[PDB]
Amino acid sequence: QSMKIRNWIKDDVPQVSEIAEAAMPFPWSEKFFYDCLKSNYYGWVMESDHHLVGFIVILMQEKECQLMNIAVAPRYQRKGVASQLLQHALHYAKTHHATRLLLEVRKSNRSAIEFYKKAGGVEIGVRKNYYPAEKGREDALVFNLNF
Ligand SMILES: CC(C)(COP(=O)(O)OP(=O)(O)OC[C@H]1O[C@@H](n2cnc3c(N)ncnc32)[C@H](O)[C@@H]1OP(=O)(O)O)[C@@H](O)C(=O)NCCC(=O)NCCS
Repeated sequence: QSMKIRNWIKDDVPQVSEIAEAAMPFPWSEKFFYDCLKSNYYGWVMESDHHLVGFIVILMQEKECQLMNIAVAPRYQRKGVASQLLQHALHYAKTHHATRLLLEVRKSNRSAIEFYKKAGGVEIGVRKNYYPAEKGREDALVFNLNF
């Protein structure tokens, strides 16, 4: 019943990448998660049942914030894990003078879309043919969350 939330560290990347492989359509490589270890990128992980079950990564840029990725292992979904991770991330962003969280997500990524909408996210635009798809390209929906 213990649950731990903390900033992520380089040792977390293999499990984070495993969560991505399990949960995210078109998942980031292990090397993509090293890529946002660098400055202005901030991450958190949740530990439940003695292992990592979800992570969230934001980018602080200009005066506002971008949600780069959020994912929860499928066996731990629909229990509030992402909700808690997002709350922790938004507390950090709000303390660092941000008020709007940007998310870009594949049009077909239903779960991330419905999650963000129930957190207060609002669609503000579409980037057509923004992601590579198995054939052709896939639109990105663009959401804003005020906080
Ligand atoms: C989106 C995601 C992180 C949600 O994680 P989670 O821990 O299950 O989310 P929560 O339990 O905190 O969600 C909260 C509310 O979101 C809504 N919702 C969440 N997932 C949903 C889904 N798959 N389908 C429909 N509604 C959903 C629910 O209304 C949920 O509230 P409830 O549990 O009271 O029913 C998870 O589906 C995931 O990892 N998806 C793939 C990740 C991804 O694609 N990342 C890249 C784009 S950011």
